[PDB]
Amino acid sequence: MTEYKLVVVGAVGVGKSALTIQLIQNHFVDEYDPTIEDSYRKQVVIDGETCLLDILDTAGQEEYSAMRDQYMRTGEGFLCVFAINNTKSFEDIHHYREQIKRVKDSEDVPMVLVGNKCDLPSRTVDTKQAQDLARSYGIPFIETSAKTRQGVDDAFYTLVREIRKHKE
Ligand SMILES: Nc1nc2c(ncn2[C@@H]2O[C@H](COP(=O)(O)OP(=O)(O)O)[C@@H](O)[C@H]2O)c(=O)[nH]1
Ligand SMILES: [Mg+2]
Repeated sequence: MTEYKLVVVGAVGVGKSALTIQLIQNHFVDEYDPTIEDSYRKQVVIDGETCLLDILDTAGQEEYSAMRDQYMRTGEGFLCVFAINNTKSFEDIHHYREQIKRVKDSEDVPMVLVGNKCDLPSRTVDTKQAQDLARSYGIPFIETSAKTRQGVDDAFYTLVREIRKHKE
C-alpha cells in the first residue's frame, strides 16, 4: 500500500501553494498566506495505479512543527519550483537543490524542476535555460501553470515515477 511523501520547495511567490491546491482540490488560489506550511493528502491513479500522495507544501518560516521535519527528513521526492517570470526565483534554485542534498545526505534524491506560471506572457527564464539547468542536475523539467492546470499532474506524477526508479 504505497504512499508517496512529496515535498514542494522554492522561493516565496513562485506558486508552491497554488500548484498543491490545483492538484489536490482542482481550483486556482489567487492568494494564500506565505506562512501556511501544511500537508495535503489525496488518492490518485498514476499510470493506472492507485496511491496515496502526502504533499508537504513548504513556506520557509521560522515558526516550528514536526511535519516540516518528519517530511524534509523522509520525503521521498522534491519538487523544486521557480516561476518563469521571476529570474530571482530561478537564481535561487541552486540554493534549494543543495538544501535537499544536505537534508538527505545523498546526491541521489528523486527530484523534478518545475517552471510555474507558464500562462503569463512576461517571461524572463526561457525553456532552454531551465532545460540546461535540469540536464546538469540529472532531473526532469516540467512547465506548469497552477492557473490553467497545464503540466500540473505531470509535475507531481513524474516525481512519483522518479521515486519508483529510485527504489530499484
Ligand atoms: N498567473 C499565474 N499565477 C499564479 C500561478 N501560480 C501561482 N500564482 C499566483 O502567484 C502568487 C503566489 O502563489 P503561491 O502559491 O502563494 O506561492 P508560494 O509562495 O510558493 O506558496 C499567488 O497570488 C497565486 O495566485 C500560475 O501558474 N499562473
Ligand atoms: Mg505558501
